[PDB]
Amino acid sequence: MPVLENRAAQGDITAPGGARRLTGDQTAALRDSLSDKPAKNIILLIGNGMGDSEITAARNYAEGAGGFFKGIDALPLTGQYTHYALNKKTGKPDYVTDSAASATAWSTGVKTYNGALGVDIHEKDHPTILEMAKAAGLATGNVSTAELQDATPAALVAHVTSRKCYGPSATSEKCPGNALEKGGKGSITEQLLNARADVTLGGGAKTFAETATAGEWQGKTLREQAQARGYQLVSDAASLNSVTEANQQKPLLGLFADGNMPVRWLGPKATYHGNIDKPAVTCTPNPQRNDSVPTLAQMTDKAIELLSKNEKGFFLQVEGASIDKQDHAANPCGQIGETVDLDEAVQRALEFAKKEGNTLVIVTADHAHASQIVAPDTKAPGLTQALNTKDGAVMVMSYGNSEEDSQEHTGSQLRIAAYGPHAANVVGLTDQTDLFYTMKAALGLK
Amino acid sequence: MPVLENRAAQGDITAPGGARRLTGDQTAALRDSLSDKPAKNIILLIGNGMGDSEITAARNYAEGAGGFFKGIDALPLTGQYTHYALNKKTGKPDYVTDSAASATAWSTGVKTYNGALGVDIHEKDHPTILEMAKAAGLATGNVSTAELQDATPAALVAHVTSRKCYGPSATSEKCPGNALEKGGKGSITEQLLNARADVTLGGGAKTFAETATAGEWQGKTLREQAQARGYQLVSDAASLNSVTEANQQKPLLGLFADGNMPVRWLGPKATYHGNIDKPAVTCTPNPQRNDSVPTLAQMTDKAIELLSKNEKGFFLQVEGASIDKQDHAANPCGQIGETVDLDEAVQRALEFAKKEGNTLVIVTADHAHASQIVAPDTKAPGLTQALNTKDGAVMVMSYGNSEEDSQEHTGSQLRIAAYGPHAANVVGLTDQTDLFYTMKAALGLK
Ligand SMILES: [Zn+2]
Ligand SMILES: [Zn+2]
Ligand SMILES: [Zn+2]
Ligand SMILES: [Zn+2]
Repeated sequence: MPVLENRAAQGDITAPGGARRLTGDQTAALRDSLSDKPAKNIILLIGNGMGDSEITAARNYAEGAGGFFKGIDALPLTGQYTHYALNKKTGKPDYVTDSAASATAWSTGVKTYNGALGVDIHEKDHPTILEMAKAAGLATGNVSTAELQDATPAALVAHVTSRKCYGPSATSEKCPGNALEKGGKGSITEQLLNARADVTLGGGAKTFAETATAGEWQGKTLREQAQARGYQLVSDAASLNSVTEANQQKPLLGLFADGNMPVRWLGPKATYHGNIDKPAVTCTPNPQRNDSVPTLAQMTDKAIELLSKNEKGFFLQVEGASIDKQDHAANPCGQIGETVDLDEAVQRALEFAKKEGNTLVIVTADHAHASQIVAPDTKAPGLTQALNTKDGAVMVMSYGNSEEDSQEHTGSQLRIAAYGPHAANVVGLTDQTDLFYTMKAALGLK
Repeated sequence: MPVLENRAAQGDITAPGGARRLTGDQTAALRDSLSDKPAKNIILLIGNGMGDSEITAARNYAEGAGGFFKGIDALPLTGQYTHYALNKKTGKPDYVTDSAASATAWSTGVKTYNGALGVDIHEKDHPTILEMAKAAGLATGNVSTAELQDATPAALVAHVTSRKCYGPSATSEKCPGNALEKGGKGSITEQLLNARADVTLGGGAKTFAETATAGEWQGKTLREQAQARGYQLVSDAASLNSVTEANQQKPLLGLFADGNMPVRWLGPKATYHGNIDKPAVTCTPNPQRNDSVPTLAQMTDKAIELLSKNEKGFFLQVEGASIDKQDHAANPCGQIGETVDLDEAVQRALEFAKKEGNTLVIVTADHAHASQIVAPDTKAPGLTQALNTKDGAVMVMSYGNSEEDSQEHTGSQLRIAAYGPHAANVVGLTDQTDLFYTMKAALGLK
């Protein structure tokens, strides 16, 4: 099964045929891309808030308009999928979802209300793909650049009525029914420790400092509980690379930051009339970002290495979280940088998948975001910024769907790409819940 | 080759598996969708400004979130393509294109500057797919709901340095080098009369009232010239349906409106804080619409009928023009209505294509637009409006990328879907120029 080796403009963009991305007929290539054989492994790459606009903006800046993302754009089978949520009261569609509802959708196969994790509109728990993979004996990995308590990684191991219920404190207030001291299954963090994924890497060290209000580990901090339960704790790249094995007997838990991990690129925030009043911006690498802090690609590579030891197979979810966060903050450079960051992780995954031959790789987003690419001379009512691209040309980005604090998500259907066995199930129009069934079927989970 | 019969949510959106659009594995279906055999005909449906957001907004309103457009969403092979233009002076990419540059891209295979029609950045003419089809003996059709002088339909038959050069008057001022009395090929309208497509249907009657400044038909109106050249003039649905044949000896020219044809649905314009201050809107059919005015689907159906008589095959471009125009005017109902209107035309095309077996059908857009679907309680800086959907729920649309007069286009890559021989060439990431080469190859044009 081939990956798109190169879909960059083939020559001089000015001359006829120079902008082409295809060098010949693709029919044969696609035929060789189709297989219904069972998938032994599944790697799901999620670009939080990475809609088509985000991909295009990032490509334009980093690779040029005629450029090509060796990871993100390399997936041969493409399609568009819907991700609408539900109104808790009415049960009718809520056109603009959040991370909680969307993550729950692909991880459980049931739509839900914004803010919910692993539960439906009746607050009934729903088993997640990870829990199912684990039950079947497959290795499991949950990786993200955000706090491990954030919606996307949380949805795989937690079932709470509200995403805000990070640890003991918040749960007692926001999710009384889930609160341990009130007979519930516990907070997101507690349920995370319970679910026991073989590999869990990301940020969110902060919440682990809290103490359990009940249970066998009452009074101890969630960090202590983790150690008492056999988890291997890692806080930096050096130690991460030192891990030789990860399994149910010795699960890996890597906390590389108190909150969200560091952003790759720094840049000023978009401003009112920023494209006409202020100069064009050139993103600059974040000095904070460290050799001590592993990149998403490094975490992804280590995860695959450890998970691949399991002869039965594995399920791994990787998330480029800050694309969304930076989009909210109207920061082009941060947003774009995180997309480039995710691209590297996709490459690592695709490399392994190409060699393995029985791995389904999927790259998609939870929902669309605010950012739009607009004309250089645009006078918009929101936040704008001009950027110096790899093409030596200026690109203007606009965020104009909110006044308020952050920029809002949008309900537009978006790209979903895949490679490997059962990838055909992402072509055409599908729903986010279909992804659950596709992954479940590919893995032969029964 | 199968069309997606039904990709609507299969059941109760509230229950697990109820939101699914798939009922089983799609591998076999896709295999049966792949063919490299020659295409005898090609029908290209263009939704002007119909990016993924536009499709989703229209679906949500008209068919419900879990709905399914029997035309637009029915195409099995999907992908995303780039449509950036070029800066005339530098030759570097211009991330946000207009209709002229984008239409020229798919019709000639060469990138160009915004505003150009059938010419590159050196103002050199390049043969269009229509001209090539005609040269090879194939029947040709150019259909649009806009003025026939508008960029999209014009790009197929005209070569001018500026899209503004509608007729004699504008050309002498804006396109001196193209002006007939100055030795040029003439205005868009004159070149259209020129090009002599077998079938041309749309609006733009107004410009035909002008008089040629030179040539064999000097002093006569372009209307008179058309008649003197053998064109069959039609101004209404009744007369249109009366046409039994259309060919080079008796070409059809249907002018159904002075300017752009009537919009399908009426609704108020979006306003500042429209979603919170004003009530939810329910679109209403335009009384002006007319049994006397043929719909896009009717024009499409008649076109296919006449064009299908040509044993050699045919090329037909159909354009839902007002999607873009209404998007500019920040009018959700007009925009959505035109998307529904286009969907009907796609259904007619797909129906014929399914029966014929050797027809390549492509549905895409020239560029992305401004509209975004946002949360109900959103406080945005631009124009917003709440709409009562088929789901009995509220959807809010936002236009916030411009302050002046019309909302701007956006550079986001967008959906391209196809069905039939050679459709595989639209899957994955491609460029708008690739479409030219795909159509050329499919038709075996040499
Ligand atoms: Zn999100
Ligand atoms: Zn977000
Ligand atoms: Zn356009
Ligand atoms: Zn436009």
